[PDB]
Amino acid sequence: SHHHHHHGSIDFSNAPKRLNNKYPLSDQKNEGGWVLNKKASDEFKGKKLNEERWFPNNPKWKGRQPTFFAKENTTFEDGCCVMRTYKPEAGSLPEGYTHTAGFLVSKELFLYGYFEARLRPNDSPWVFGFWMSNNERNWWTLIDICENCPGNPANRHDLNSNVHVFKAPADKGDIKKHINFPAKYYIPFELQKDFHVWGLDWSKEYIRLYIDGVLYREIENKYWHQPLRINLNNESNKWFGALPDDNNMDSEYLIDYVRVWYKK
Ligand SMILES: [Ca+2]
Ligand SMILES: [Cl-]
Repeated sequence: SHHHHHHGSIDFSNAPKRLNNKYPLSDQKNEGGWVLNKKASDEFKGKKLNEERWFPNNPKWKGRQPTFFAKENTTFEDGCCVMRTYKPEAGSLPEGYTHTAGFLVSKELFLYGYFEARLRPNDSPWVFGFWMSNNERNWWTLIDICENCPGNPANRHDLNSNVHVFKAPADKGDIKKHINFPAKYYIPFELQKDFHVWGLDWSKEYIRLYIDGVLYREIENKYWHQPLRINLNNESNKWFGALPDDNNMDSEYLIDYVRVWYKK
């Protein structure tokens, strides 16, 4: 029912005001005792990718057909990482692929902390994503902080969330079949119009998901105790109606920053 079901609406009347760029938007006074991770955080200034911090594509996933991840689709302009979608000449991509999109993967691994990103969605039928994942030694889990396609006009007022356990050994959940727990919420604004701030407070006890500083989901952390990498990308997905449109593929997915904090 997650295609139709808005569990609730998200109220922004009491959303926190921006006071500083040093702590999470949901905790601007730092009641949680955060320290900024200066290795992993990226304000995306300048003109070139920091390839010491990020892989320029996804070395382990070519992409969901028909969209193929490519390095050239990611540039850096006006203090933002900019991801675009292209359609190369016919026959240029491997079989089944027709368009290209950007993808960045963190070289650092993380387990627990605060993770925040300021994103301006692309107004095109490509899912835009800020998420975390690891598939390692028969343990494969994923936290889908942001996986949305407001570029499909039918999804403009949706805010999705999901967490996945693709596989887990006997002592870490004993999961042999993929399981996930999606939930959608209603937001009063069209998502693709402006920048918005996605936040994740990830602890051994809970996964807490925030939008523009407002808590909108709490999950009991029963399975997500595996170190994960940060992923930023565009991709195709028929479930969101996110299939290429040659007459609407000129938009830009903008990432202003990615910030990471640790405790103590
Ligand atoms: Ca920036
Ligand atoms: Cl902001």
